[PDB]
Amino acid sequence: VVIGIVNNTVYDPLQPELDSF
Amino acid sequence: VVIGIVNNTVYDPLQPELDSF
Ligand SMILES: *[C@@H]1O[C@H](CO)[C@@H](O[C@@H]2O[C@H](CO)[C@@H](O)[C@H](O)[C@H]2NC(C)=O)[C@H](O)[C@H]1NC(C)=O
Ligand SMILES: *[C@@H]1O[C@H](CO)[C@@H](O[C@@H]2O[C@H](CO)[C@@H](O)[C@H](O)[C@H]2NC(C)=O)[C@H](O)[C@H]1NC(C)=O
Ligand SMILES: *[C@@H]1O[C@H](CO)[C@@H](O)[C@H](O)[C@H]1NC(C)=O
Ligand SMILES: *[C@@H]1O[C@H](CO)[C@@H](O)[C@H](O)[C@H]1NC(C)=O
Repeated sequence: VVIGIVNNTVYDPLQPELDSF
Repeated sequence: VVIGIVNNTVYDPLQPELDSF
């Protein structure tokens, strides 16, 4: 529904921590 | 690079929970 959008990967800080657990 | 700085243990809220898990 948004116009002029782009694609890029946002980083979750919890994701590397929980993956390291 | 900052001036007038001090040292204190800033606290992650994830760290106790993930360490308990
Ligand atoms: C941004 O990401 C979306 C989601 O991956 C892309 O949409 C998909 O594009 C592929 C390739 O054309 C299609 O096979 C999928 O069916 C599309 N999905 C949807 C929900 O439309 C989109 O093309 C990407 N845009 C850019 C500019 O990279
Ligand atoms: C604040 O903390 C930093 C990091 O531990 C201290 O810097 C270290 O101090 C020791 C002791 O003099 C040195 O052996 C290290 O080489 C220092 N490390 C760095 C990266 O500089 C700093 O002294 C502390 N400051 C105060 C006021 O407590
Ligand atoms: C910017 O304008 C061009 C046409 O010159 C168009 O193709 C493009 O989709 C526009 N992009 C945005 C973000 O408005
Ligand atoms: C405050 O002033 C004193 C001199 O009166 C100086 O020695 C000290 O480093 C200064 N501290 C800060 C944080 O500016």
